[PDB]
This record gives sequence, C-alpha cells and structure tokens, in this order.
Amino acid sequence: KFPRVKNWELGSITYDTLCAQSQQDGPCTPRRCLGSLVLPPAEQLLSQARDFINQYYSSIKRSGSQAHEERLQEVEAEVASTGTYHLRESELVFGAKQAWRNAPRCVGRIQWGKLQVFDARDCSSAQEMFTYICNHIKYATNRGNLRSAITVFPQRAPGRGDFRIWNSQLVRYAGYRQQDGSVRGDPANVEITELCIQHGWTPGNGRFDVLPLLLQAPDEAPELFVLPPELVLEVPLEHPTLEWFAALGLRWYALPAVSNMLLEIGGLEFSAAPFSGWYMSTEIGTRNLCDPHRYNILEDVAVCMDLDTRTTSSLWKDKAAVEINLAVLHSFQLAKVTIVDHHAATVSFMKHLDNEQKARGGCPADWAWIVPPISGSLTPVFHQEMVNYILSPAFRYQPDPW
Amino acid sequence: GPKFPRVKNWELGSITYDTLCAQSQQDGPCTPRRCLGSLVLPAEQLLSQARDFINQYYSSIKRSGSQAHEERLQEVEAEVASTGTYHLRESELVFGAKQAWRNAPRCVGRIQWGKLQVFDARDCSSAQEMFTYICNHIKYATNRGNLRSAITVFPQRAPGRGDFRIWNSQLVRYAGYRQQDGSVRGDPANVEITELCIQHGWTPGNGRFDVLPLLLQAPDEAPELFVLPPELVLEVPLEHPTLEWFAALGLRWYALPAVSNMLLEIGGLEFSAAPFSGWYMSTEIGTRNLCDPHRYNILEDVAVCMDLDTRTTSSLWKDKAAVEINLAVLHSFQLAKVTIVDHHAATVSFMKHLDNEQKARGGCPADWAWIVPPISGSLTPVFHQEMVNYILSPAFRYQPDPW
Ligand code: HEM
Ligand code: HEM
Ligand SMILES: NC(=[NH2+])NCCC[C@H](N)C(=O)O
Ligand SMILES: NC(=[NH2+])NCCC[C@H](N)C(=O)O
Ligand SMILES: [Zn+2]
Repeated sequence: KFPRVKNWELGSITYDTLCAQSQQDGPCTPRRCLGSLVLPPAEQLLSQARDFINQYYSSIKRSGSQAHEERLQEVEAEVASTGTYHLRESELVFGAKQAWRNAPRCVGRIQWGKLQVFDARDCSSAQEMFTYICNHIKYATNRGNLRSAITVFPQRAPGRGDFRIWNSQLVRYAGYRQQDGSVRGDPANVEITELCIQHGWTPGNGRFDVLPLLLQAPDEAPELFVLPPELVLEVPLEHPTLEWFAALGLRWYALPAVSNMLLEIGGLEFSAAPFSGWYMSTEIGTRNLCDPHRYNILEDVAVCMDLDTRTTSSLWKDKAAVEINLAVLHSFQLAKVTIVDHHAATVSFMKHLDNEQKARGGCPADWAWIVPPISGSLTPVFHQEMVNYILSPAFRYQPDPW
Repeated sequence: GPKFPRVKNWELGSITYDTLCAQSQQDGPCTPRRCLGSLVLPAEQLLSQARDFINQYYSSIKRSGSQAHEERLQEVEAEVASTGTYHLRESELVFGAKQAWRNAPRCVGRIQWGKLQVFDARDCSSAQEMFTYICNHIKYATNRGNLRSAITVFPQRAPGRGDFRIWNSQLVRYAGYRQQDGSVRGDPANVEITELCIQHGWTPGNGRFDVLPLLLQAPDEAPELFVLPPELVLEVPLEHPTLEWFAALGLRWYALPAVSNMLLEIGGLEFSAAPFSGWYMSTEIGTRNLCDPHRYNILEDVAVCMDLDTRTTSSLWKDKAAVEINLAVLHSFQLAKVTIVDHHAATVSFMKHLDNEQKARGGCPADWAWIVPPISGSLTPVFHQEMVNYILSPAFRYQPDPW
C-alpha cells in the first residue's frame, strides 16, 4: 500500500514510491499526526556509507564498475580500522546537492542541480572558518546577482568537539532585550546577540545592526569576527507608490545563509555547512517583518495607510501585508538583487514536483512549509497533496552549541 | 517531558502536551516512515463502541460507575443481543451530536460546540417528510440572518434496510452547467449533482447562481426531487465598500452553509443523513468559492477591474484582488445583517477554544492545513500554533456518494 496523491485543482493523481526508500522516521504514528511540528556502531555507519556510495555511482552511471567496487572496499577498510571514513570531493559535491534536493521544506528545489560547493574540510581554526565564510558571502552575493552555495567544514569526529557557527544565519540583525521587556531589532536574535556581547562585542543600538559571527573550532571557546560591511549587501525598502513607506527606515539583507543545520552524507555528519540561495519575498515581507514575535510592523503600516485598525473585519492586517510584500519586491528589483515572489516560486516548485515524479517516483515535501504564509490557496501548491519523509543525504536540525 | 505529543506555539513560546490523543480509537493515515497529513481524503465491535460511548455520556453528566450507568450498559448489550443494533436516548443523541462537532479536527468554529440545536428526526419515514424537516431546519438556522447552529438527525442505518441519504453535498448549492465549449456556467464543483438533478427530472435554469433542488432518498427508494421555496433561501448580493463597480459584477452568495453528505457516527451507530449548519467564515466564500481556479475563478476579472497588472506575478494582483473580494464578502454580509465571521476573529476564537480544551480534555484534535485560513495565513495566530490531528468518536465522517 503506497500513498495516492491528488492535485485538487487539476483532478490528477500520482503515487509516491520514492517514500519506500525512507530509512529515517518522521514524528507521526497511525494513532496521531504531528506534521505541523517545526522541530523533532560500525556496520550501521557502514550500511549508510555503502548506500550513499551506491547512490553516487548510480548518479554517474558507473553503477557496477571497478571504480564502484574498489570505492566500497576503500570505505569498508576505512570504517573497519578507524570507525569512520572520508568522502572524496566529488562525492561531497553530489551529497550536498542531494541533501538540498531531499529537503522537504524547501520551495526552491527547482534549482537543486546548480549549487556551488566549497570544500572547506581543510580547515583547522576559527580564523580559517572566517576566511572561508567571507569567500562564501562574496561568491554567493555576486554584487546582487545571487548564486546558490554551500561551504562544508570538517566533519564530526568521535574524539572531539564539533566545528560550529553559533549564528543561525551568516547575516542576522541584533535583537537588544530591554529591561522593560521589549526588544529593539530582531526578537528572534536576542539570545545570539546576548552571546556575542558577552564574548566581548561592542553593541550598536539600531533596529538593523548586523551581528558578528561566533565561530567555534573543536573544544575551544567560540571566537568573534565582525563581517566587513562591504561584504554584507543590504536593500533599503521603499514602496512603488506610497512615498511615506521609505520613511519607515526599513531594510533587509540580500543573502539568506542558514548556518546552524547539520549536513549528513552517507552517515558522516557535517556540523558546520552553511548554505545560501536567494530569498522568496514572503520570508522577508510576511514572516520577518510581520510576524508578531518578529519586527511586527503591520500596525505601523496600517496606520500610515490610514486603515481602520479598530476592527479585524476591515482586513487592515491583510491590506498592510500585501503592500509590505510588494515593497520588498519593488525594492529588491530596483536594487537589482535576486528575489523570487511566492507565485513564481510555487509555480516553479510544481514544475519541480513533476520533474521529480518522472525521475524518482515522488518528491518529499512539507505542505505547511511549501505553502506560502499569505495567499496560500491563490498558489498552485495549496491544492497539491504532498507526502513528507526523510531521505538521506539530509539537512537536519542540531542542538544549539551553548 | 511526559510521554505524549509535545505541542509548541512559536509566537508565544508556550508548550503543552496532548494527552487526549491517547483516547483516540481510529488510526489516521500516517506511519513513522511517511506523513499524509495534507491529504484531503459486526457483533462485539458495535458493543464495544457502544460501551465506550455510554461511558462518555455518563462522564459528561458525572455519573461514571453509578447504577444508572451500569443499567444503561446492560440495556444496550441486551438490545444488541436480540436485535443486532440498539437506540440512543434523546439526551444521548444531543450529547453525541455536540461531541462529534467538538471532535471535528477540520472545523475552526468549534468555540461554538456547546451551542447546537439538535433536531431529532429519527421518526422520519418518507422523502416528503425529510423535505419538511430540512425546510424547518433552514428556517430555524437562517433565522432571518441571525444564524443559529443546528443539526437535524434522520434515522440511523439499519441492518439490511436501505439508508436515508441527502444526495446533495450541501442543502444550498449553485448549479454547475457544463458548456458546449467545455467550460462551466455556475459552480464547477456542482456539475455531477447538477447533472443528476436533470437525470431525475429537474428542469435546469441557465444562471451563474441557480439554487439546486434537493434530491432526497428514503430507504430502498429512488431519490425524489424537491425544490426549495425561494423565500427560505437567504442570499446576500455582493458589493464593495469603496469600489463602486464591484456591485455591478452581479456576484452573490447564500447565507447558510449546511453540509448534508457527511455521516454522523455515535457509539457505532451510523446516521447517514444528518445535515448540520453553522455560519460562514468569510474566506470560505471570498477566497475558496469565489477565487479557486476550479471554482468561480473570478480573480482575474476582479483584478482587471482594479486595473492591476495581470501579466506579471510580481505585481501581487492575485493577492490584491483576493483581499478586495474578501472585504466585499464581509462588508456585504454585515450590511445585509447576516451572520459571518472573518478569518482573524475566527482564528482568535479558535485559539481560545484550544485553551478551553487543553484544560477540559488535555488536548484538541486539529488539522492545521484546514484550520489555517487560505489567505493571510501567518497573519493569524493559528499559523504559529502546532496542532495534533487524530480521530475521536463521535465523529463526522466522509461516506461514499449514494450513486
Ligand atoms: C535558490 C533559492 C532558494 C529559495 C528561494 C529557497 C526557498 C526556501 C524557503 C522559503 C524555505 C522555507 C524557509 C523558512 O521559512 O524559514 C526553505 C527552506 C529550506 N531550504 Fe531553501 N531555498 C533556496 C535555496 C536553498 C539552498 C541552496 C539550500 C541548501 C543547499 C536550501 C535548503 C533549504 C533547507 C534545508 C530548508 C529547510 C530550513 C529549515 O528547516 O529551517 N535551499 N527554502
Ligand atoms: C458555528 C459556525 C461555524 C464555523 C465558522 C465553521 C467553520 C468551519 C470551516 C471554515 C470549516 C472548513 C471547511 C472547508 O474548508 O470546506 C469547517 C469544517 C467543518 N465544520 Fe465547521 N464551522 C461552524 C459550525 C459547524 C457546525 C455546527 C458543525 C457540525 C455540528 C461543524 C462541523 C464541521 C465539520 C464536520 C467540518 C469538516 C467538514 C469536512 O471535512 O469537509 N461546524 N468549519
Ligand atoms: N532562502 C533560503 N535559503 N531560506 C532559508 C531560510 C531563511 C529565513 N526564512 C529568513 O527569513 O531569513
Ligand atoms: N461553516 C460551515 N458549516 N462550513 C462547512 C464548509 C462549507 C464550504 N466551505 C463552503 O464554503 O460552502
Ligand atoms: Zn502526519
């Protein structure tokens, strides 16, 4: 019995047979569904490694050659003697792309084949991590013509502490907790802001202060590195027809570079492996600026637009959000920085699902994350049933290192 | 942590554990390997469903273990013993109906669950009589615009003997006429039932908003056709509070949403005809019904009137039009004095319901994809609330179409 998956807008049906290859577990059982939840030996490492080596040789269509068997022997010999093994650059490149491809929450996977992979496994200090991170940013930003990248730092080792980037993204704005309860800047970054200050960073007092990085080499206290302002491209927000909107002094950074997830390839774990593509506009316009526990600017905007704030039924919240998202798109386009709107992103994801159906017999997708945060049923993904499951290589959550 | 699903609200940072889900009788469609949450779709067996139900009834009047409780159990097993089935006391039926609603994971209006008028119609014995009960239900629920939640219950499934069925999916629905050019006039969701009404002798209209007749089936009989008298069907013409031309589009919606094709299951007993109605939340009309591409699909038309750039996704024309359509729905209903609730007020009230149910029952089964509204999602507090979905009984369940 395999999942029948229906698109309700077109009446079409597919069957997901790729989920059979799931060896990892989602949070659900048959007695209760936990899907909307945001967070969750050597022959076993070996069996994940053989499997991953199998994927890789199949990918280059050498699925049986001398090379294939000799490579499995290498991996077997290395695990038998040392309890672990190492990946070849080109396996690593293939694993990273496959991790992205398999990421159920990513709407931008049409892009999965085009990922610049920086091998930083020859990295031995916080200082080197920083240099690599700077290269990553410079490459990925590309004066606003954004390019997808990942930089992979040295894998976890049974002996020692992990390499980690303590920040959750490479670029984030500071959130300064007030004694009077409230937050100046981004409330989601209060804890990382506090951490930075105590490892000796001099704070600013703005709404949009770019945080320094805390980089940790194994079993060493993390170190502080301030990003060179010229590396951090930012887009001031204005609105195409509302002149007052610019007066709000809103801005956002160009580069979304997630730096806290663990990358897992054939049983090996890469605890520092920051990755970036480009923003979908609703991430900034709806979530970051309008979430009540984020910058929460909807009321400010509604009042400027002169809307009736006293009642939910004037749909003031909805009207303001739409203008905010429009401002984000307009500003990014004016500054010539890559962005995709939620309509174009979901249309391309549909094409991706279809590609994936033909190529693998299904696609892991997390509906609550693929459907955008405004205008859901106005996008084709709303009407598309979706099956969520964990394939490996995978990006996974890991504990905060402090 | 305790050994139960942990549930987080990401706006407020708060945690709860669902203990209620451990009372779940029915498997959902998920396994450890794969999540199917986004998907839209006897002897001792009866006795134990019955027993469990009667226990629920006695708890809710706080007489668990009492002699009246043990006598009812005995009465129910004896009745099953001799007939294969049993019957509910009136007050059990009322409790089971409210509890089915309360249990419904997809319903965001459940803060209202305790206030349901239960019309007992288990004496009903003909299609004509279904019609009278249905008309009575509509008059009572509609209440000239001040809507009142209600359910009418017809006789339960009975061994061998045929079912009572309402063929229509709601008591009030608009016709969908399949055109020569292959397109649809009216509501494309209603094509099959439209065509069925024609097959059974209905003389079809040709409007975009033709109210369907009812096709009602008493046991072992072909369905009979009944035309609702127009004046029982309240409708709201749509206008916009500032865009004057919107009224000129001639759009309208009916006031009463009355789902009629679901099965109400109580203590193993099956009520195959049990239509229920509340009032609308505005996004069901303004977003789904009017803007779904496979429904009325009016988004482009509205956007063109609003002079928006429809050649490019990045103008947000879809988003701007959809907002105005929802504002029109809200505004028109308020002007016509017909009950309606917006998706902000609804979700707030549903957060409050979740909190009540946390204290009362230790959880609340909720289907996130259906609870979050189809526009402005993360603008509502339910978006940031994790939810656990499972089936409790009494339940409203899907059932195959009678044909
Ligand atoms: C190319 C442009 C891309 C776009 C437009 C995009 C879009 C998105 C969006 C909207 C999300 C949901 C994230 C959130 O709401 O916080 C997401 C999640 C994610 N994407 Fe992408 N993505 C892109 C590229 C990438 C790349 C290059 C990778 C890695 C190689 C990646 C891996 C992920 C992962 C692992 C998640 C889940 C993050 C989490 O669980 O918090 N994506 N993507
Ligand atoms: C009192 C006002 C009510 C409101 C605002 C309301 C709101 C809603 C909404 C928005 C849905 C989603 C339906 C869809 O997207 O098609 C729904 C589903 C549902 N509601 Fe309500 N509801 C109300 C009253 C009722 C009543 C009185 C009952 C039954 C006694 C009920 C039982 C249901 C059930 C069973 C569903 C699921 C239907 C399905 O799965 O297709 N609700 N509710
Ligand atoms: N486009 C990506 N690679 N996104 C990953 C998540 C970024 C996150 N949504 C943010 O608002 O900053
Ligand atoms: N409020 C209710 N009882 N809703 C049941 C669903 C009605 C359906 N969404 C409609 O728009 O016609
Ligand atoms: Zn699930």
